[PDB]
Amino acid sequence: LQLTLYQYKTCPFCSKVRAFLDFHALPYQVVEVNPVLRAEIKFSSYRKVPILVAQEGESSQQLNDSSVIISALKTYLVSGQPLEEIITYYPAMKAVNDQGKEVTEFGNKYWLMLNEKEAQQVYSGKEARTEEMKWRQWADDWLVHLISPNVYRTPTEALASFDYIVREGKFGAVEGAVAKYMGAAAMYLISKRLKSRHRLQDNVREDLYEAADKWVAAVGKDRPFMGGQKPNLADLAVYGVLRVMEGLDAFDDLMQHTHIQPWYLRVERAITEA
Amino acid sequence: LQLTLYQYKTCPFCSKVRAFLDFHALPYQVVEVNPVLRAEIKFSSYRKVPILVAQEGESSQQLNDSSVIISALKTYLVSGQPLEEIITYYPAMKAVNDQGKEVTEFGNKYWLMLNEKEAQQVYSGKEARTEEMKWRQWADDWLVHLISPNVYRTPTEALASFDYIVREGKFGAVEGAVAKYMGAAAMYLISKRLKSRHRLQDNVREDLYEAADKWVAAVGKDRPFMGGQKPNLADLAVYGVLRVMEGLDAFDDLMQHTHIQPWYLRVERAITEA
Ligand code: HEM
Ligand code: HEM
Ligand SMILES: N[C@@H](CCC(=O)N[C@@H](CS)C(=O)NCC(=O)O)C(=O)O
Ligand SMILES: N[C@@H](CCC(=O)N[C@@H](CS)C(=O)NCC(=O)O)C(=O)O
Ligand SMILES: [Cl-]
Ligand SMILES: [Cl-]
Repeated sequence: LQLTLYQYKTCPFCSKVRAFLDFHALPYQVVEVNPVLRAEIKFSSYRKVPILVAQEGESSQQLNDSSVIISALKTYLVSGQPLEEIITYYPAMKAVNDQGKEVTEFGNKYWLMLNEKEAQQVYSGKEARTEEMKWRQWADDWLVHLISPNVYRTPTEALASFDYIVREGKFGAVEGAVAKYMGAAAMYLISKRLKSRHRLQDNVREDLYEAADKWVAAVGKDRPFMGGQKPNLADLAVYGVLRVMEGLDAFDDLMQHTHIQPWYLRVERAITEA
Repeated sequence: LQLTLYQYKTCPFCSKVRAFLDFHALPYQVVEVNPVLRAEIKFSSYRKVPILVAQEGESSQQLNDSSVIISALKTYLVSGQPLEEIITYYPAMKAVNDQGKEVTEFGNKYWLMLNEKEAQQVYSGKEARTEEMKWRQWADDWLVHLISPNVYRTPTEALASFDYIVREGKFGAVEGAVAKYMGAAAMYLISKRLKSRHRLQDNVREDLYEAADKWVAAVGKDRPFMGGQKPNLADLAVYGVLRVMEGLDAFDDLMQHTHIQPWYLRVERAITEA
């Protein structure tokens, strides 16, 4: 079972997949995608990264949405059911936007295709299962929208972030130097629109802190992670989403004003412990 | 198990719920919602119809999306699992539109929460299960978008349709006479935009006929319905969606130019046979 992950390292959707693979000690290779030319992805009719192709010797299936990848792989790890059949339970649902745009959403994306035995094996608590589902969705429908406006809220942070983008990702020597400044400028302005369009407070940091408190509160003081003893897909989701900011001002702020660090480090070490 | 269905009779989403309840001979009461004032719905924080509240003596849960209602009730009929727990597996997923609008989608909406035994009892064929899921989604992400532009493509049909709307539904004597003309006018013009926005051919009828052929072809000549022996959620979905046009020109056209009538009548009589 060989796994190749096409990604943008500092992109939350990819950080999520990595968090999951890292925690389930699954071996995988990563091919960094050039965000400008995206050549390493020209082979996939699915135009968004991350994309992960799994290979079983001769067989090979392409898993697309980041949450779908995680769900497919996860149910795979517990049910053993052939992966070529599992991605079938996460159908790509095309539909024309109310604005006339073709959009694809993946059905059942946050639901592990498990049977009674299997479920009990990973949740042991019917409500615990619908819970990660709810927070998994929360992670990328709310938490991620707090990143850009936060890591690009100031021209300095903007440059810091895009610098961290060019260094980390795959940019030619030239498309990098340029991209840092054009990029930070673009993103600084664009994040302004995102700040607005997503109904964020004027003080973007406060939406981040609140989100964090909401999460720690949800985790509660009766358990290490939402997954209880060990982290479940929800812990990995929030963590995966938040990590992308490691090294940036927003992250230190987040850590210094929210009581979320203990949970965060707990997941980080739960992961490093392969 | 008392069921109350709040609806707009001629509305496809409601026609779908009725097709399902009708087929599973489930007793239910319907309270027609006044599309203008919507007073009979003022009690629900969920602002779309259909809505169906189920009551078990003292207990009572509100099922919201039309497909969610069908999926909840259906898994309920086969698993016997308490309905208050089942609606839990169809979480309401809020998210801010790319246009900045708060939108709610229901997770797992096309998936019956069944275990191995149960599934074999209703599908007997792993692929047969993912199949209705695919067509269920097809029914309301494509088929329904063919209705308005078809039953409102002409000022005459427009009036015919809205006449059938005021008569059928709940409109005061006055808000009815007015609504027929204001309504038909509005819908005639609005359907034009829908025709465009949804990428329909200029000859709106052709999109309908093609959709129908696609469906009959899908069903094939080796089985009465997609559900095979009896209809499954997919047959009820397409049927439920198409019925809304019964009595209108588009429906007769649909019936006279597509080879879909035999399947249609099969579902209709399958239903009348309580
Ligand atoms: C190369 C490094 C990249 C990074 C670090 C990055 C980072 C992010 C982040 C943090 C978000 C969430 C912020 C928000 O939605 O307000 C986001 C969203 C998004 N990104 Fe990227 N991105 C990258 C490249 C790209 C590229 C090249 C494209 C276009 C081809 C792209 C398209 C999008 C889209 C469409 C969304 C919104 C997805 C959704 O609605 O959930 N991103 N990206
Ligand atoms: C009273 C009788 C009504 C009937 C017969 C009716 C019929 C329909 C039909 C046939 C469609 C699908 C056509 C298309 O999407 O192009 C539709 C969609 C829709 N209707 Fe109604 N409708 C009614 C009332 C209303 C009212 C009062 C509202 C607003 C409060 C409403 C809001 C919508 C919306 C938002 C959609 C699109 C849903 C989606 O994206 O799947 N409808 N309606
Ligand atoms: N919901 C998707 C997100 C896909 C996405 O937005 N990916 C971006 C990179 S951050 C992309 O490749 N952009 C292509 C596009 O949106 O056209 C997932 O979880 O994988
Ligand atoms: N996808 C929903 C459709 C809900 C819907 O569009 N309902 C319309 C009537 S056709 C409504 O009540 N409109 C409220 C709104 O969209 O604001 C379902 O299957 O129940
Ligand atoms: Cl592209
Ligand atoms: Cl309203």
